[PDB]
Amino acid sequence: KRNQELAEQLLKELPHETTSIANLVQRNNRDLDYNLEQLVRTLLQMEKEGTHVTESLINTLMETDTLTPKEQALIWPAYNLVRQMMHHAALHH
Amino acid sequence: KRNQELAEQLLKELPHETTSIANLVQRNNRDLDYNLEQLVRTLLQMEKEGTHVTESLINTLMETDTLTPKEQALIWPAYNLVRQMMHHAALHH
Amino acid sequence: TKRNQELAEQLLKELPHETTSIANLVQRNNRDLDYNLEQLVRTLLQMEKEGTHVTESLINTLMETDTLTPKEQALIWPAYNLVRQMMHHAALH
Amino acid sequence: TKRNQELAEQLLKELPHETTSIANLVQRNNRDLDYNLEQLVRTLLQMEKEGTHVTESLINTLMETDTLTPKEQALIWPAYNLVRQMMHHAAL
Amino acid sequence: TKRNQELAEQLLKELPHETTSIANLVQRNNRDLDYNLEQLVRTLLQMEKEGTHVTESLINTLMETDTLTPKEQALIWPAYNLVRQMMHHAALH
Amino acid sequence: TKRNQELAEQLLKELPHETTSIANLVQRNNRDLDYNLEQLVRTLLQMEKEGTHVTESLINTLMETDTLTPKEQALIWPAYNLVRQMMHHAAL
Repeated sequence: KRNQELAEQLLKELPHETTSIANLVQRNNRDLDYNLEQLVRTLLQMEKEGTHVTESLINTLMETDTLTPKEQALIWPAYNLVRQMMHHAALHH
Repeated sequence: KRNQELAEQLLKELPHETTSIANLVQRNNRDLDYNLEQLVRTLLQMEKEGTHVTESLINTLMETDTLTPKEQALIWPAYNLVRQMMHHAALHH
Repeated sequence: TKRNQELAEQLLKELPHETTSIANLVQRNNRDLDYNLEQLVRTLLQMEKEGTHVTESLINTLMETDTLTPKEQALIWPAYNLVRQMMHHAALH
Repeated sequence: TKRNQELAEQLLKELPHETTSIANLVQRNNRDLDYNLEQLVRTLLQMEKEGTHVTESLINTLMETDTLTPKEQALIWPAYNLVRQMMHHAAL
Repeated sequence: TKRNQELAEQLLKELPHETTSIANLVQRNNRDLDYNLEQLVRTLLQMEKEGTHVTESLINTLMETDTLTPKEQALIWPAYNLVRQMMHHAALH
Repeated sequence: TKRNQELAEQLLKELPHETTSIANLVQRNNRDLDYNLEQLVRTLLQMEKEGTHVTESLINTLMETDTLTPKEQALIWPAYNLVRQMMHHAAL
């Protein structure tokens, strides 16, 4: 009933093509980068409030089921980056 | 050890602020819009290949555990939109 | 006269940018889904506020015995997932 | 827990502004009318460009035949009026 | 002379846009995580290709008895999740 | 299942281009050197603007005191050379 040609025509008119594997990786990188920046901000909010961010704090946050699986996947990279940022801010010039 | 002031300063230097509730909704809308467009494309790929997209096809795709939970959440809105698009493409002028 | 044709040709260049018909059908469908999702999210948070904890089993019971409309049932899981994210986000911060 | 209730109460204040259901039905209908009007205006100007002069009689003939969809027939006169305004506005 | 100062002031306006130090630390950390994640994803797909099906229990066993490096263990779950998405995406399409 | 293996084999061909580990260590080190060089160049020009003329003797004094980090000391001469080129290039 011309249904196949209609579909073929709609597919050309659709804004974005079907996502490549390369585009799935890029999209997943952006999502990890977004979630990592929120975790970094959460950990620095704790540091600002007077809860010092240490390996032991991260271990206790992990033991306590506080964090989503996506957060638990990124909590160590967030920890590493927070430490780098705290050390960078410490040095003069 | 000036750790709180360091954290307070880093938080001002961070590109994006902590995400509002409004921004969580906007971000969730963009993710639903992205996943809906991919589902619409998958269903139209089926229509192009000669698998007619009907309420019964969607029921069978749902019975068979083929789709992720996020896909199952959007398969009916994708179905509705595919039907609208197929009907819009059918009419002359 | 060909004056009329040139006037029309000039007006066609000056017309505001127009989304294609299919692209506008998608955008319009996204806005409608986003609006209906935000109402459901509000309804579920109203339940939580009043002391009815929003859980997978509450959603199952509301769906059994037809307490939700078919339009609600279409979006109830995305609404549920977003409410859970929001309750977790509020618990931090 | 009382914590869950207060969290929900706080989230309800933080939720983006929501148009009431009736107000949103109007707004949505305005957007759709504006979109369909601008398509019809473009279609009528495409005809003018191709050498079909856009007149009251052309609109009557398009209506008397089922050449237009119901949605188009609803907006064809406002599209006609606007096309005439635009043709008059052009090259004053 | 104040010639030297004005020359410097002019050069400072002409210098390419510079990301702030903290923003560059984030960007650099994202690139490193993205690179290491893509290597792990490749390693896991190589296993799948060779006939070792990539499952939650395989990841658990590789993590127990220290078969993965600490740097691998840091990203193994995000790699796992992405491999699962990619295998599901390839099954459609 | 043989299906899983072929899917993986196909995904491996579709994966974005990956620099080898050694090549990526070089590229990453180049980006970091380029970034830290441009910061030092900016710092030296900020000094020139403020009235501290940038000379070989100033760089020697900055080095002889532990005023610079190890990363800065590694790049201070290339930053100096580039600042001198830029000051000479400006107002030829």
